[PDB]
Amino acid sequence: ENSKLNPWAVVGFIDAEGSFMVRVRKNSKYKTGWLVVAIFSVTVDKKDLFLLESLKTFFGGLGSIKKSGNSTFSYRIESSEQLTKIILPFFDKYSLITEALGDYLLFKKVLELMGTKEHLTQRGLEKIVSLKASINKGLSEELQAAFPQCVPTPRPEINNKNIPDPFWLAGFVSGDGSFKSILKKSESIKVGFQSILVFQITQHARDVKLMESLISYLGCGFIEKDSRGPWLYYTVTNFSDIQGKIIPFFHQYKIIGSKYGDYQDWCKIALIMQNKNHLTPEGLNEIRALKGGMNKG
DNA sequence: CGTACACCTGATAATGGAGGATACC
DNA sequence: GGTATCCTCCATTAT
DNA sequence: CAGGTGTACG
Ligand SMILES: [Mg+2]
Ligand SMILES: [Mg+2]
Ligand SMILES: [Mg+2]
Repeated sequence: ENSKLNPWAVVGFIDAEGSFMVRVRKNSKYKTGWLVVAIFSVTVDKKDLFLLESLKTFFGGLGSIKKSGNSTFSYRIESSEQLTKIILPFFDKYSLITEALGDYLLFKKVLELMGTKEHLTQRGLEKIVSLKASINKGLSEELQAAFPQCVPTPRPEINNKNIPDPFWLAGFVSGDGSFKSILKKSESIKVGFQSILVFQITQHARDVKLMESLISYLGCGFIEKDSRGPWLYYTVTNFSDIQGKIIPFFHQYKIIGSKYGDYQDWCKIALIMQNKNHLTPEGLNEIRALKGGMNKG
């Protein structure tokens, strides 16, 4: 387990796992008829709770860490004042690079409006609803019916987004990457199974450009599409690239969260493979046991 | 024998919401 | 009253 | 996120 936090790592992690949300709830007690709330949220498996704790401390002890689902916890900041004072200045200096950036810049604009209390104003609210419409899944049915006049504000959409620091990658992969160990059944290998190591990152196709630039950035790998939908894998299967490129990279720029343990086990598997012990029965069982302990606690 | 890119599919916690209660001015 | 935050729970799909 | 397979190639 690893919870040392660096700004760029946090940004990578938030690009992987965070959400910038705007809620506009109907409620007769508010003059406009609507309550406007802005929320910054990161949800993880409960095995990474310690990571949410380091994140809270990273952001000045602000926010709340709460049970989200069956085996997950949420870290959330929902105080307008608090979002403006620390969250915005952080992400203005250390900018997101995925499509999450677009949600961020919209979310930032609603906060600018909330800062001058324009959300408590009919025209202010309409402008916020226009913003909400281009954030995440956009307008609810109830909001669309309540403001059927409103033109979504254009989704900003950046240009060549280029990996800003090695720690960014560290954080990003700590969220949406994986270090895979496979045992493939083989008829040519004496021992009956091929030990294969795979480094992989998964992301929605809308971030194809970023995904493609990982091939230059790391000097290896390739992209594939999931035939079942819009979802891309950056993948390294070449064991020379794993040892010469990926393993050294994440030895310097460290995985955060419980996935650090997994990278460490994956490395041990790579050592057994380096020494060629994976083609003996004992080395194969060593990998099976390292393989089964992985992603646990 | 052994490896590696192209292709395949399962699991489930995230992704991104929601509703009700209460604090605060 | 008006407004701002806390607290608990969830269905579909990006991991 | 994660576990596999088919098969060309040295
Ligand atoms: Mg993600
Ligand atoms: Mg994750
Ligand atoms: Mg998951």
